[PDB]
Amino acid sequence: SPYGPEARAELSSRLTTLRNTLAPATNDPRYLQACGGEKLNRFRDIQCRRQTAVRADLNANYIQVGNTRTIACQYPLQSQLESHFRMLAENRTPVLAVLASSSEIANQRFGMPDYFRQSGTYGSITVESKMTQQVGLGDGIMADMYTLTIREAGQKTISVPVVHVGNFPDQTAVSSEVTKALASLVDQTAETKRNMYESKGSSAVADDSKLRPVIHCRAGVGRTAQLIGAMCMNDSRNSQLSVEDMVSQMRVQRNGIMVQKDEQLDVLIKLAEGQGRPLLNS
Repeated sequence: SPYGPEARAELSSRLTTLRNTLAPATNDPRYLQACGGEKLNRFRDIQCRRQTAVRADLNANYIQVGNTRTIACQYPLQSQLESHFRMLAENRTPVLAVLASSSEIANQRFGMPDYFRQSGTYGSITVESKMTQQVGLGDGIMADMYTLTIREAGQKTISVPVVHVGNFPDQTAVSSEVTKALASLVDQTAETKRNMYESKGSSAVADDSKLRPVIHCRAGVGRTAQLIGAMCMNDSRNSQLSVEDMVSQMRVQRNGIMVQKDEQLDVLIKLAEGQGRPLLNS
C-alpha cells in the first residue's frame, strides 16, 4: 500500500498543490528579480527563491533537504560567468556536478557557455581547466571529471572538482541505478575535497553556507532535483525523511518546479522504495 498507485496519486496531489502555490506572480516578493538590467533567469517561468538565493545576479539557491546541504542553480548565462566562478570559489565548492550533456552545451542556440571544459578569463577571474578521471555510471552513461582552478587577485585560489555527465540522455530520464551511481560519485568526490579542506583547517568547515556541492543541468529543476533527491537518500543522517519532505523542501527553497517531470519523481519513488523510506507524511 505504501508504494501503490493510491499513495503515489496522493503524493502527486500534495506536490501539485505546492507547485501551484509557489508559482511566481509578476514581480513576486518571494523570487529574485533582475538588478542592473541584465537577464537573470534562463527561463522566465523558472525563478530563484529570494530568501535562499546565493548571489543577487545568479539563478541559484541554497537547499537543505533533511540534513543534506547543496546549491542548485541554472546553467550560468554567458553574462553570469564571472559571478558564477566567484560563487564556486567563495563556497570552496567540493564538487560541481553538471548534468547538461555535451550535445546540449554544443547547441549554440541554447547559450550554455563551455565554461568548465575550457580555460578562460572572465573579468578579473582566470580559470584553468584540467581533465581528470572518467567513471562509468551504467547504461553507457559516462561521468567525465575535471578540476577547475579559479584565480583572482585579492582572493585565495580555489580548485573545484567537476563531474560532468557528458552523455546525459537528451530525451529520457536516467534510471535509478545510474542516478544512484551518480549520487555516490558526486558524494565521494565532495567527501575527498572536503577532507582536504578539513586537513588544512579551513574556516569554511564551520560555515553552513559553504562547502556545498553545486549541481546544475540546464534550468536546475529536473535532472538537478533528481540527483539532489538521490544524494539526500545517500546521507545516513536522513532516516525517515519522506519523498514528500524532500520534494516540498526543494520546492520551497528554490521554486515550485523542482522535480519537474513525473519521470524524475518515478526514480525518487523507486529509490525510496528500495530503502523502505516513506513516500508520504502521516
